[PDB]
Amino acid sequence: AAKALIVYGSTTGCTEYTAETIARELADAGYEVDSRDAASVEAGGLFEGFDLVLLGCSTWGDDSIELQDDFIPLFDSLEETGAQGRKVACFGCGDSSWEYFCGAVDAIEEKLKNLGAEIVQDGLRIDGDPRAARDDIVGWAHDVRGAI
Ligand SMILES: Cc1cc2nc3c(=O)[nH]c(=O)nc-3n(C[C@H](O)[C@H](O)[C@H](O)COP(=O)(O)O)c2cc1C
Repeated sequence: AAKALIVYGSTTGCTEYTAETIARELADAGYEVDSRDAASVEAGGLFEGFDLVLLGCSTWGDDSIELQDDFIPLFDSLEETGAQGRKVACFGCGDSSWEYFCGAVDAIEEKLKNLGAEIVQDGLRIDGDPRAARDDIVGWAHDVRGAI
């Protein structure tokens, strides 16, 4: 009955597997889940019709914090997605060898807050292998549902 959208930007598959794991948790709890690669979406009205939106994005950049490339157009047009009043939470893969660990998650959360979204949980930051972190991912999904 409640509808969740998960949109992920992933280049090596880490954030995509994380998104799949979240989608299964939410669907087992009774949500209808639509999980979309950011490469396939357009920003205008993207969040319309959804009760919960989860945004996943890995972090990149040779010497600066950059978002995963398929997520950049969505971030640049986040003001047109329908985020005002929307229950959101963010997740992403990264590598703690880097100073700005999952820094894309911070950038997306900051812009969502300016846009009036309701961030329902602190962002999930996956370091290294996501299958190794599966219990952390499922637990975070449970906590997001519990904060609605
Ligand atoms: C050039 C480069 C820069 C990166 N910069 C960061 C970074 O600043 N912070 C971070 O947490 N991870 C950084 N990473 C690591 C990745 O985000 C990590 O490999 C991640 O697992 C990719 O997730 P994805 O498969 O979902 O795209 C960097 C990786 C590369 C190759």
